[PDB]
Amino acid sequence: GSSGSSGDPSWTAQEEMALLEAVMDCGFGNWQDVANQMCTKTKEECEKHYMKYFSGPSSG
Repeated sequence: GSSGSSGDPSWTAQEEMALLEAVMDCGFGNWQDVANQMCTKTKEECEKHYMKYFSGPSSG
């Protein structure tokens, strides 16, 4: 029950949405394909970050 209200001094609002879209457009594990719209960062960061907030206990 959350849209995605949480900024970051590193990532941006666009990156967040882009991360999901790619994750749903391509699929999980395809850090490579996802890097397409996430190019803004390293496929490695797109993963850790994802599991950070999305796959996290509390907003963060």
